[PDB]
Amino acid sequence: LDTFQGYNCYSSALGEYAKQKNIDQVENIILSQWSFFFDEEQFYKNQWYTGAADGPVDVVLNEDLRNFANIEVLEHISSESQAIDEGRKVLEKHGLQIVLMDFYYMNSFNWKSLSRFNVTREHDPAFAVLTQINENSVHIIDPYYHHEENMSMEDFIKSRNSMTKQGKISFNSYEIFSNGTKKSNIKELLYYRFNRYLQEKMFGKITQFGQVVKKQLDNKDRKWAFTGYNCLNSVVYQHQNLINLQKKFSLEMPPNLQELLDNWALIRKKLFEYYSRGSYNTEEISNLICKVASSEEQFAQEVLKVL
Repeated sequence: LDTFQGYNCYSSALGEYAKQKNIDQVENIILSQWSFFFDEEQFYKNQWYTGAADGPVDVVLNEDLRNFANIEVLEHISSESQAIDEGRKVLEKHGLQIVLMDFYYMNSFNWKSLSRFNVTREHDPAFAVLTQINENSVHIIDPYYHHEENMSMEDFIKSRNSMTKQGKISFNSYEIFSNGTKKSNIKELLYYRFNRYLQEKMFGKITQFGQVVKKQLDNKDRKWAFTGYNCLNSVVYQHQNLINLQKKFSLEMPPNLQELLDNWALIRKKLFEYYSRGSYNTEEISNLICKVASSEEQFAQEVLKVL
């Protein structure tokens, strides 16, 4: 499908809704995001430990939407008794509902496309856009993986009341609400993001990630490298989103943005090859990560000068 990518599952679903429903500011606020996080405690629990933002809900993006556009994302929790009824209300009014779903019941990405046939089923939370409720089935879009699927009403309910690695889903839905919006120019959005990036030393978290990778030289459990590969797609998307902004608004950018994207793509490739091919190149992957950290710090400083 040709769905709004965003930079993660949450921002994808928000931007897809906002695009289809013609809600102003949301898309540009998502596409202008510039962030990196690392959590060493999440690393050793093999939870989602790095990338653009923590999840499943991107609280920093919710703060940005509130601060820049006065847009609130309201969390609706429901019971099995009311969840579908409320769904039918939301569909017959707005046409779409953003739902939290157990990805275990969603076949969004084909791992066989990357020659990975041992497709481990995991109870992870993800965001879908509900488009149709029938008697014995529903239709949902996964805008992050550009996938649609039809799901039995039984499986849809299971996916929305499921215990996951990140806690129990309770028919959670997300409403994009605004009682008095505001307009932000794309330069203002980027200026704030890149100032915040440097002030919070988010480049420093790339260094920390690289240091922890270095120390996995004796770790027989390579699951961290698979988790990392998936986590870092969010950073690649942010890089591509900024290139797409540069084109659209004819912005002044430092000249090595494509080079930075290519570096992140190479890091992802080496992490996936390490996970699956059983190489002993944790030092190589560590050095690429620590190098891109320095380059991202310089890039962020240069953006503020030329923007």
